[PDB]
Amino acid sequence: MEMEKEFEQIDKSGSWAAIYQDIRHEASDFPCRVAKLPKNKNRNRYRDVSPFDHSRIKLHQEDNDYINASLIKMEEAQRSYILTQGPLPNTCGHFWEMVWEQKSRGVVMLNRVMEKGSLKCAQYWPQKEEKEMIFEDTNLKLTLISEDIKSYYTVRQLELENLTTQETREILHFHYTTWPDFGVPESPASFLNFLFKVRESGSLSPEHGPVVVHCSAGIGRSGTFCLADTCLLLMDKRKDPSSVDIKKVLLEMRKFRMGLIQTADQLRFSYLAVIEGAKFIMGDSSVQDQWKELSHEDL
Ligand SMILES: CC(C)(O)CCOc1ccc2cc(O)c(N3CC(=O)NS3(=O)=O)c(F)c2c1
Ligand SMILES: [Cl-]
Ligand SMILES: [Cl-]
Ligand code: NA
Repeated sequence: MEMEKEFEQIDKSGSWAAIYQDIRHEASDFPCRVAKLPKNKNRNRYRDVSPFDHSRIKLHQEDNDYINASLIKMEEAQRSYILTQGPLPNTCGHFWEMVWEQKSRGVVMLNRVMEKGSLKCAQYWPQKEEKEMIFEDTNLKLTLISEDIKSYYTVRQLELENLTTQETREILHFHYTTWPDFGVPESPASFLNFLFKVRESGSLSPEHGPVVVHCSAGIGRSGTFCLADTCLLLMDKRKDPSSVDIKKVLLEMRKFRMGLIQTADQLRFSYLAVIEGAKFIMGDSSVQDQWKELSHEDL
């Protein structure tokens, strides 16, 4: 593939940092006026990570519609994602309000609550069936229904209830627990095994609202996940691996949220994941079982 040839050339010349810096230099800069309003200071986890105004998710409330969340609409791939920061103690109600209003079926969490000795995300979902969470400010209730615990990720089935109408929805929560802050997954196989677990759930399908993807800031790990998924979907459309330009796809995504993919090694890993995933897209369905084995998800 042209993607494989490009990877080989960058590796041989040792120019991942330069390629990655080129992307940062060419990336879109759009205003984030709402994110920077004084009233929204305590709704942002990081001073330097904000949603662009043009693509921010608006909460459907009159008081304050702001959440640090972006709609990434990949027009050619025909898939949308919401990328958001790890909720703060005061924005967990907003987070589930967004999930409800945007009709999302899945939440993909790529971080842990504590990383490198600091708190990176609130405990925004219940870990025990009998201890449900009630978000009084947004009139929502959230109950853990079941979970499937694997070695490096956990899938949870949640029930989200609109307390105003008593309507309920199933939310699937995919928690990747071994992807370090500013780091990469253990292998392409472990990443792809997890990505296709998300896909198989239906959470990425167009009948539902956009999947909500987050890490701590919602850009490094979240960007890597969504770049790989979109590239594999583009390749699927006409079964043509050489028709995917990873750097171009990443620049397109960065029109919708700043800073997606935060290290040169996350960019390199993205290539690895797409190159390996291409084996499945191009017709070797058996490689999915191989990824499951190589991921050691039982062990
Ligand atoms: C957009 C810009 C100009 O580059 C400024 C980026 O400023 C920041 C500030 C704090 C961060 C904290 C994170 O934990 C983080 N993560 C690393 C990962 O791999 N995933 S992440 O959770 O998104 C970030 F990327 C951050 C980026
Ligand atoms: Cl740690
Ligand atoms: Cl970490
Ligand atoms: Na190869």
